[PDB]
Amino acid sequence: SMSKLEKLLKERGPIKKIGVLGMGYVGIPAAVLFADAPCFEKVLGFQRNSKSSGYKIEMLNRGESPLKGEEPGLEELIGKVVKAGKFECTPDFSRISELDAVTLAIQTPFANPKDLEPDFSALIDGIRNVGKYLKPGMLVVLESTITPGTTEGMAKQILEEESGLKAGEDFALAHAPERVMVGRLLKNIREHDRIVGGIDEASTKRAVELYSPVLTVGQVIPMSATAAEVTKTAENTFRDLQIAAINQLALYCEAMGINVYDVRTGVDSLKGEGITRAVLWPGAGVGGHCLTKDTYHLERGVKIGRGELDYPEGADSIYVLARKVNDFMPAHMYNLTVAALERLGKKMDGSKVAMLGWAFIKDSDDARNTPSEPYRDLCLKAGASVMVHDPYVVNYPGVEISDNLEEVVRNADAIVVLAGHSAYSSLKADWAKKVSAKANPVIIDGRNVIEPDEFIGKGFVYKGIGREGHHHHHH
Amino acid sequence: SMSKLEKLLKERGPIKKIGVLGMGYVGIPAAVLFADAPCFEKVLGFQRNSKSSGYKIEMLNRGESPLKGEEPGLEELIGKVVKAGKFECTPDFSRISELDAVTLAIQTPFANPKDLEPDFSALIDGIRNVGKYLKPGMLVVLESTITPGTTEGMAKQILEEESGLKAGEDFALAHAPERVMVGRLLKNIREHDRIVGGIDEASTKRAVELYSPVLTVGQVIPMSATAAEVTKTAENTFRDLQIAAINQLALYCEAMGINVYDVRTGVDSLKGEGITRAVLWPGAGVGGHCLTKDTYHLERGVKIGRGELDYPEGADSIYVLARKVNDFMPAHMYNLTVAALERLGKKMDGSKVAMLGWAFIKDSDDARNTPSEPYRDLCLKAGASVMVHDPYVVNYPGVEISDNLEEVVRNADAIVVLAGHSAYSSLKADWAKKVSAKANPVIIDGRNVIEPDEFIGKGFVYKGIGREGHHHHHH
Repeated sequence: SMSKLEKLLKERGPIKKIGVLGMGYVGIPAAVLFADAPCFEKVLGFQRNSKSSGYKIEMLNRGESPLKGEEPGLEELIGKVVKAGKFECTPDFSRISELDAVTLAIQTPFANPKDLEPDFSALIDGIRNVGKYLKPGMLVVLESTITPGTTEGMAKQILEEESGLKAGEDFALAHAPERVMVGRLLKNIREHDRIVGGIDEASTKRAVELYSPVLTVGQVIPMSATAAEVTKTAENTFRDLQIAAINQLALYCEAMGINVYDVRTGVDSLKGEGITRAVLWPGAGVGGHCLTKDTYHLERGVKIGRGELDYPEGADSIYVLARKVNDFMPAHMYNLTVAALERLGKKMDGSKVAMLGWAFIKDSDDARNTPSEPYRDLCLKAGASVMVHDPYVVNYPGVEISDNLEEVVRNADAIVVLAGHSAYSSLKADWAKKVSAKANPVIIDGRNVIEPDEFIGKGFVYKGIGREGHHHHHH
Repeated sequence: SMSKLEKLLKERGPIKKIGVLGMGYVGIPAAVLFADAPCFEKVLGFQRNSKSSGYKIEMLNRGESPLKGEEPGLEELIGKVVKAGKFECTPDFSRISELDAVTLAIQTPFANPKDLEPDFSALIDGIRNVGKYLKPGMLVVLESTITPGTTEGMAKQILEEESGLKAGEDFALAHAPERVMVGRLLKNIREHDRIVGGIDEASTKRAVELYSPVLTVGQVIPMSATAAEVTKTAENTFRDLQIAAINQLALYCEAMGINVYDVRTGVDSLKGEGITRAVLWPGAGVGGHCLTKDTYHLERGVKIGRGELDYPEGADSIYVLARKVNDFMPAHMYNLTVAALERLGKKMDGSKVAMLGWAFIKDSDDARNTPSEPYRDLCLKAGASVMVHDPYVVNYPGVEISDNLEEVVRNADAIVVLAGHSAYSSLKADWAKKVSAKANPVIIDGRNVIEPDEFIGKGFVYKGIGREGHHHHHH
């Protein structure tokens, strides 16, 4: 026998009419990709006539991207689709009642780099609106990043509050997280696998049907709604633990006086699917939101659903431990620099520190949740002047970034490399010795961009993360 | 500006006469690979008349090997090298004196009762013999698997006490471990990159020369001796950690009623390199020597030297807590089997358990530290009777294992799978149901070989590591 949802869905036929709420970095390529598909009729992108965002309706309704910025193929694609009557931007949210599938791709901000919980108000709004206008036989996919259990929890509860209908009876609900990078938007979508999880089999197939058409090389990875949200968190939690594994090897190697890079490359010689080890690079910390928060969401997720967990006792989980080792890396950089100044008898209080790197990703502009900030704070509290350099980061809240190397390195007692920028990989000992003066300048390298022998030979007191065996060198 | 050792070395010239001590599974291929390398002149292999092993002298000198057929080039390699007069086995250790380099490739087997350190007695006997006949400018290489700190610690003390000369001044000292397996000896040594670590740069470079000519495809990875020793522990540690990682996610997935394998395939859709999370497979536990013991070696290792470890306050080494996750899995298997009997109103006591699988690798004959042992022990204490099956493992000490599945499974309350043997992947629901007799027989899967729906539909009560969402199945 067929269940109630299955009847309704086969009774709808296929998906012809798609709606995308959230006209930002992620919902625009989505809506437009949906619309560029042969087998779909219209897609409606929903955007309220805000004084902040109303201009998106007119920019988009004419084939133009409201964003920053160039994003290869994007402007072009929107144009392609606006012309054919297959894409329209609207503030009329009561449309939605006319759709087969509705998707929510609303940005999920964060107040301050305020620890764990992003702000969801914009998203919950989208969901209320969906619920207000939701009809039986509709497919609703949450595409925003959400914390495990949101689909089966609140998202379901408000969607059912608003409509009087039941998820998995009157309508389908799924989650399809969008793993995506600005710059490579359209084709990352196109080219890699999409995770798709409904609250039931009926909902996951209805979604497979949504996402299949947009893919050229990517496949859909079908699963449950919760399994999908946990996949987002787990992918970050695991990369985090990989980083914390080598950071810890780095610390172990320093105490043993050996080079972590040689141990790393020995480990790395083990190749093969299910064999590798997949060893990452050690460094001066971990920045971003995902890598620094997703284990807490996975752990909160275990807690919120009150399923029965057995685990060794009541302690910390390796993931939490990974968070803490990774979090310690800035203070470790600092102990290194204090140690380096000590070899000369030089304090900190009233030292100049030239910090090289605010962003934490090589040749990039995001300093969000930067390991550089906890480091700056330790230097400032201990009594040092600090000047900061980064050739990409433009304007950061209440901290001065100079683009002028040299202005930054002038009179510096210590030069501290926190970001693996290309510019720092071309930093020559000669120049740094001559612009900082001093007589023994200190250089602390947290990103494997300094060749130690060049600097040591130049009068520098060198330290490097995980370095032998370099750190107790003669000057 | 040349060092003393460097001079002796340039004055001795290129390596021409090589010695291998340890005519065992590894030292015979090694010695015999060296002797085949044009560029080397003559290799000596060193054997006592250990009544028991005395014979190898004469066997080898006719051109023959030991037990079980190897890389069926081994005997032909010996024949070739012996015929060309480039290899000879001798009981006369005094001839170490005649050599440019000597290698210690002595089985470091034990044990016998296992853990925590190997039985180095034969190894240390060899080093003594080496020390005893050591001459200035010779190179000594540890090829046997050792623990961090052995080369710079006891290996050199013995070498130094016996000879009365100094390592890194009078003679060169290195560590070149191999990862090798029987049946694959010749190509492992040739195609596997070879970690070679000297106690100083001079010994490293001398040792690279010893090993470059037998590599064909493999490459030499040069580092410090101590870094070499750490490399092998780090490879097991990092693997052990990847296992504790998924095992852990499996516990979390159980709590959330979701499938670990969907999470895992989701995660694994991120493709490397430097990107892959290289996700392994969760299970009933970790066995072996290396994987279970190495991280205790790193731990001790971090503390043997002069050097301060900077680590966050309170702590727990990530690796130490990997060992505990993985040590827990037998107890987790046990809780799942108890839980499955609860569903029926049965208790471990008085119930019969059929252990399918005593080895821990899919189709292996070895149960060195089987996670099946602590599991078997939990059942026996709770008052259950136990029958153990395994197609391969014969003669476990003080523990009786059986060939025939039927007798093991007949009348059993719980069927519990701990090795992924192929026999268990072919296990069909009907058969286990009837042989167990029962009505609602219990099957618990530690190795992802049992298809849940087949067994659930046939009346079973099912549990598998990290299984949804199959474990709360109506039966």
